[PDB]
Amino acid sequence: CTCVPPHPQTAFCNSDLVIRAKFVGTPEVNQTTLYQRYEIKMTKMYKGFQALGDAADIRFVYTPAMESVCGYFHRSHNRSEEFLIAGKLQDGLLHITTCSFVAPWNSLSLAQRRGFTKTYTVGCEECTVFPCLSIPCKLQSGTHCLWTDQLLQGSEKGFQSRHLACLPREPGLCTWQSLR
Repeated sequence: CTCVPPHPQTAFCNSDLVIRAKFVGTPEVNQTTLYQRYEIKMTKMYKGFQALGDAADIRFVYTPAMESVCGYFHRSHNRSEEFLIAGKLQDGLLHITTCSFVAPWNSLSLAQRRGFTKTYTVGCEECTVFPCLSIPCKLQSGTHCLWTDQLLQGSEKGFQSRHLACLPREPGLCTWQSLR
């Protein structure tokens, strides 16, 4: 697996569904697809809600069964804990990979919780979080925020990842702005 974890805002923008849920059993491997399936109890829906209403089932999430092909392998302290899951719909099922934003709700900063519930949506239209994985890294557009935190050891806990969003500032220009 060589996928690069996305910024929380990109995770939000690219996902079909964003929910909170408990993981409520051990995963079962499907022998035919070699997809692993996890049962969850959903508690809230923050994206997709408008399209599904209160009729929202969502009981299973799917992921490759091998680590080599980017499978999500669940690792929680509290077996009872709620997780933000940001997932894609494929062939009718909700899918995650190891590069999905999946994390204990209680582990998110207040800024990130605001992002997932209110604000990230503001940026999906115009702005893009652009990667900066190695030294010579370039900003190539006014509509881009450069994710320089990607150079840090723990980049998901970086200032940009954890407290900022890439939003319109002026016509044709996006900037990292404080969520709080």
